[PDB]
Amino acid sequence: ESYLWRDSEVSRSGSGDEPFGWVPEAHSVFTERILAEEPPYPCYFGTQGQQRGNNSFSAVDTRYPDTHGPAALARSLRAYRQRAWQGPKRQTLIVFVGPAVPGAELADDHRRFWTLLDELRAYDTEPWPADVPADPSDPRWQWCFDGEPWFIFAASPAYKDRRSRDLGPCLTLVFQVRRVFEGIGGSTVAGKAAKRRVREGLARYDRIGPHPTLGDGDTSTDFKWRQYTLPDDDSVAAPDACPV
Ligand code: HEM
Ligand SMILES: NC(=[NH2+])NCCC[C@H](N)C(=O)NCP(=O)(O)O
Repeated sequence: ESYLWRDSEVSRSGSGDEPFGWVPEAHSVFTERILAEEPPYPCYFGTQGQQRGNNSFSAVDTRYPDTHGPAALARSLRAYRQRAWQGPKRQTLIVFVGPAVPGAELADDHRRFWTLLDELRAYDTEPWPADVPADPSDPRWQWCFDGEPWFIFAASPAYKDRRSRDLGPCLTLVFQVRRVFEGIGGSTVAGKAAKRRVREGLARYDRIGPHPTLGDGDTSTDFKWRQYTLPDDDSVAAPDACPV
C-alpha cells in the first residue's frame, strides 16, 4: 500500500507493463546522474545523500491518477515527513512522474509540476503553518504540507542548458523538509561555502551559470517559489506571479 521506497525497495514498485513499471529504470538513470565521476554532479549534497542511503523515492503514474496519483502521493509525503525527522537531517524524497513523455517542452513540465502541487494541497490533513505567510505573493511564502514548509524543485529532460536539472526521462519532483539546510543558512560561514562549492560544480557541468533567483550567494533568498521551477535561460519571473 505504501509507495515510499528506499533504494533497495524501488524494484518492487512495478515490473514490466504495469503501473510504475518504468520507475526502476528512472531510478537507475537518476543514480547514474548523481553518482557520476567526471564531471561530478554539481550538488555534492545530493551525491552524498545518495552515497549515504539518505534518499527515498516515490512516483506518480499519470495513466492512473485515481490510484497512483496525488492522493497516494499525499500519503507517501506524510510517511516521508516522519522519516525525514526520525533519520538524518540531510534526506531527500525524489518523486518520478511518468511514464516519460517524448519531446515535452519545459513549460509543459513546469505546468504539470504546479498542477501536482495544487492537487496535493487538497489532500493535506494539517492546517497551514502559522509561521509561513499564506499569500503566495509574500516574499517569505514557501510551499507547505503536513504542517511545515518544504523546499521543492522540478527536474525535467527538457532542461538542455541547465543540465544539472535533467535527472532522467521523467519530470522529477525533489522534496526536502527545511531541516536539510540547518547549519548552512545564508549568513553562515558554512552556508556561503556550500553555495561556492555547488556553484563551482555548476560551472563545470552546465551550459549556463547559476540562475539569478538563487541570489548573489552571500545571503539568504526570498521569493523561493521562483527557484522551484528555474527556466533554462536567464529570464526572471515576476515575484508576485507564483502559479499556485
Ligand atoms: C538528490 C538530492 C539533491 C539534488 C538532485 C540536488 C540538486 C541541486 C541542484 C540542481 C542545484 C543547483 C541549483 C538549482 O538548480 O536549484 C543544487 C544546489 C544546492 N543544493 Fe542540492 N540537491 C540535492 C540535495 C541537497 C541537499 C540534501 C542539500 C542540503 C544541504 C542541498 C543543498 C544545496 C545547496 C546549498 C545548493 C546551492 C544553492 C546556491 O548556490 O544558491 N542539496 N542542488
Ligand atoms: N536546488 C536548490 N536550489 N537547493 C538549495 C535550496 C536552498 C533553499 N532555498 C534555502 O532555504 N536555503 C537557505 P538560505 O539561508 O535561504 O540560503
